[PDB]
Amino acid sequence: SKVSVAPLHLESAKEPPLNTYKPKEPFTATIVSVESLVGPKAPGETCHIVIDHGGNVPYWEGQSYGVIPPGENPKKPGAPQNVRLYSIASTRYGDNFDGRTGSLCVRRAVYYDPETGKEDPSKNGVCSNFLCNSKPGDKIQLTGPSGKIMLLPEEDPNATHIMIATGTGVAPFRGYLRRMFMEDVPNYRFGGLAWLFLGVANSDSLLYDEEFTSYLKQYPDNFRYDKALSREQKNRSGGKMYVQDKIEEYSDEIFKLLDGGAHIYFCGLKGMMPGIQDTLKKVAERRGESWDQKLAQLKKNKQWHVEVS
Ligand SMILES: Cc1cc2nc3c(=O)[nH]c(=O)nc-3n(C[C@H](O)[C@H](O)[C@H](O)COP(=O)(O)OP(=O)(O)OC[C@H]3O[C@@H](n4cnc5c(N)ncnc54)[C@H](O)[C@@H]3O)c2cc1C
Ligand SMILES: NC(=O)c1ccc[n+]([C@@H]2O[C@H](COP(=O)([O-])OP(=O)(O)OC[C@H]3O[C@@H](n4cnc5c(N)ncnc54)[C@H](OP(=O)(O)O)[C@@H]3O)[C@@H](O)[C@H]2O)c1
Ligand SMILES: [Mg+2]
Repeated sequence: SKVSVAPLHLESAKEPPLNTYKPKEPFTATIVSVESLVGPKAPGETCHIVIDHGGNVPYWEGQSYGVIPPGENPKKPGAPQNVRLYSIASTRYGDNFDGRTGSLCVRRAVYYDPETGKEDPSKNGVCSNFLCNSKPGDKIQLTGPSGKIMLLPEEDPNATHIMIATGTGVAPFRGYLRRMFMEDVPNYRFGGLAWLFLGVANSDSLLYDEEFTSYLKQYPDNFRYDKALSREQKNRSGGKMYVQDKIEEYSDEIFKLLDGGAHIYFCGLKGMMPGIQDTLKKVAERRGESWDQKLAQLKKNKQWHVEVS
């Protein structure tokens, strides 16, 4: 059954925490663990980082933490590095169910020369590699939390939530789904439909697949899960199979859910949104509907939630 979480007072706040810690005085958190989430055929390493904030930096699902990697800002000598934001991949209780830790899902940004394929570590992403190189006991300068776009609307505990993720964009949805299905949260008993669409390069690049597959077996009437493996599958037009192609496979069901009030969420690569828009426009046209008018209504009704970068 559902996992006991503590402390219940994390349910008491009526507003999300925002900017509890600021860049000039970050919170010095401590790494609990770092593990790779991916197999040897993944095009790069994505890691899961558990950070002990001690209950000092609580957050709500869908928010981000800022991380200030060590060193000086290259474009401002004597200045600290700029904050990098990471969508929190844990619930407010965290992976130890105690309100003391939060987790990040971090893709290492690695530079390869486009001609020779030669790596150049000096051009690798600073914060992503800092995080995935971290070890238990290391310190992390945390800021935030921040963000409200991806807060989970809980007013209707039987709402429908359609979650579209590419890569580490799955992060907020891991938190949503743990709150919906895994944790014993007495004041939020989810009885709606949660539908996760996840796009990753191949099977080895799947993130948290065992957890999501477990929800299919535990909550078959409340959870659906579809994957787009871009380098393992092709769409009906011959392109790499992307999440928008999976959305198209369920176009009638998704449109009906949207018409019925479903929330739809997009997180991950900003480049997926033009493709999604094109697909939804095409679906709508085949149904004799205007996607522009439908999207305008979804936005007006606060059903449309996008955080991509
Ligand atoms: C709200 C929000 C949430 C986010 N959530 C997540 C998340 O959950 N997980 C996640 O992985 N990311 C997420 N990101 C992205 C994250 O904030 C960082 O931008 C990302 O990790 C890269 O930061 P970095 O410090 O590693 O790279 P940076 O050091 O900022 O470098 C940026 C890029 O430039 C490249 N680069 C550097 N120097 C050169 C050069 N000379 N020539 C060519 N290229 C170069 C690097 O390889 C890298 O790809 C999020 C972003 C936002 C805005
Ligand atoms: N809140 C936020 O804003 C937030 C949170 C988390 C992550 N992010 C961002 O989300 C991105 C996740 O990237 P990642 O490195 O984890 O993923 P990735 O491996 O680069 O891509 C994930 C999947 O998306 C596919 N993809 C590429 N272009 C696409 C398109 N135009 N439409 C649909 N799918 C497409 C990729 O396929 P191919 O590579 O095979 O084309 C891959 O299968 C990062 O840029 C990260 O910074 C943002
Ligand atoms: Mg795997």
